[PDB]
Amino acid sequence: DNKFNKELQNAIYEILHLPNLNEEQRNAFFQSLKDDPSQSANLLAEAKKLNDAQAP
Amino acid sequence: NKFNKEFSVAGREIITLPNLNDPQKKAFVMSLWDDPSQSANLLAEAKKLNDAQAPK
Repeated sequence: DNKFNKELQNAIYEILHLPNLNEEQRNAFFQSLKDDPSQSANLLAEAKKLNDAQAP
Repeated sequence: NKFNKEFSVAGREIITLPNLNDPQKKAFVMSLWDDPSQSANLLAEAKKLNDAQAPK
């Protein structure tokens, strides 16, 4: 099934857009995605929770 | 240092090309993700495409 690649591309693309991450946080999410791409939906939700809590 | 800097910088430059559409931005970002050493060629290609899709 395509859910795996589809979910991985979504996580990479959205984390790239999250405005309230810093570069070290963004790159840490990117490296986790490379290390375990099966976790991409959870990593996206971590990144988005984190991005929302860091909003101005 | 940063094992993801070349992807992160080029990906940020891809998505800000205002005349590319969403499927195009997504395809260059996934090419960079898989092949960050091609970042300068992929950016050149993305920029060429962007300016060919401007109204002028």
